[PDB]
Amino acid sequence: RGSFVEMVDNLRGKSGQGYYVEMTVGSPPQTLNILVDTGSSNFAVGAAPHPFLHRYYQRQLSSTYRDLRKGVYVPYTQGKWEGELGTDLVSIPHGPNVTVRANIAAITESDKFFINGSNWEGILGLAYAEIARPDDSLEPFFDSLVKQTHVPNLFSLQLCGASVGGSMIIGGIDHSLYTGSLWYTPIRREWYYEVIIVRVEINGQDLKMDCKEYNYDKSIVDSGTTNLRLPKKVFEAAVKSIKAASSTEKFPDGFWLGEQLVCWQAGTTPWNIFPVISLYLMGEVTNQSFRITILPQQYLRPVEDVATSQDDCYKFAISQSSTGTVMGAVIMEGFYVVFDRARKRIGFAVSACHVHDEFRTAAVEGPFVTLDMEDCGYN
Ligand SMILES: C[C@H]1SC(N)=N[C@](C)(c2cc(NC(=O)c3cnc(OCF)cn3)ccc2F)[C@H]1F
Repeated sequence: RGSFVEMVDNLRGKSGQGYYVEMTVGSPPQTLNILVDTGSSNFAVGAAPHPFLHRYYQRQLSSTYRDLRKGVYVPYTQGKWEGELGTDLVSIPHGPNVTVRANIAAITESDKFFINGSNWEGILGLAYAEIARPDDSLEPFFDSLVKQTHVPNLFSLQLCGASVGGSMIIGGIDHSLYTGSLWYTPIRREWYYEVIIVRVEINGQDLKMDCKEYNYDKSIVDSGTTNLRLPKKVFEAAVKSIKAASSTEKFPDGFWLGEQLVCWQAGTTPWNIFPVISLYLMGEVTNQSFRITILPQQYLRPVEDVATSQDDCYKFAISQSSTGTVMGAVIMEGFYVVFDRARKRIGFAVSACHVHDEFRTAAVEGPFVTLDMEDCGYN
């Protein structure tokens, strides 16, 4: 129940292009690389020869393909996909030894969806039915997986920060992927992986904001987002505090707003000048919280694709949000994250693969006594 050597290192990717798992669709099996995405609920795959695609789902080749005779148009704030809904046989070669009949959205037109130069051709939406397109009757993949097999209602993600990697442990926890203890936060509601942030610290210095701001209008765990995204006010106070803590060196305003990169000579990054960032999360027990702490090496992420610079260039990967807090790859790269769906909870433990230096490490610590944690949730 605690060692899944088969599924260790089943995630690949490129920096800033996300984390993908190999998947097969149809009979005979068609291999596809699929973005692992805890911030959506559709299993959506390229099904037409978009020029950026390495491969695509060819329904005509699958004898087990069934048509639901229903389309879906999915817009985002920037970009879209449109698909045809059907079902087919789906398996995960480096996952559990099973085959599932799952909903597939066959992507027939898209815009700013696929990444030019990326090595994935679809998205595996791991969140719940409530946010599935077009509605909650379109059963997400993981629900079908759990319903149809004896795979436990749990998956865990170790996201390791040009090549990235890690593990998606399907049906369990691999103890070699973390150090110390897992600490669990409740899933507030089963739509996104919603959580409640209870306290925020920059280098141990509390932001002293009304904790309702931290979760305005929600906080989510999202492997499909690069940044730690913060509500506008929280971002402002956080940046003011990060500025103060790092005032040893001055940086342009546009860097903090993600409008410019900032570059240093190779190996000459002042990591120690930048603060740690701590998020206190609601614990399992009344008045009990725990704290997750990330490093500058999580939120100041390298931009390798700069043709106009011979130096080491970085993006400030904490940005403002109007959809609430998004604990993206910036958070998740620090931690082994257990999506304990059976128990409506998310476990955090320090990642065995997280990027750190000789002085500071990412941390998961508790218990702490935090009162009025329920007031932090926005209604
Ligand atoms: C608005 C988005 S947010 C979300 N969770 N999921 C959706 C389906 C979505 C996500 C993405 N992700 C990425 O490209 C990406 C890149 N780098 C990452 O980490 C560092 F490597 C993580 N993810 C691409 C297209 C998408 F459509 C959309 F809903």
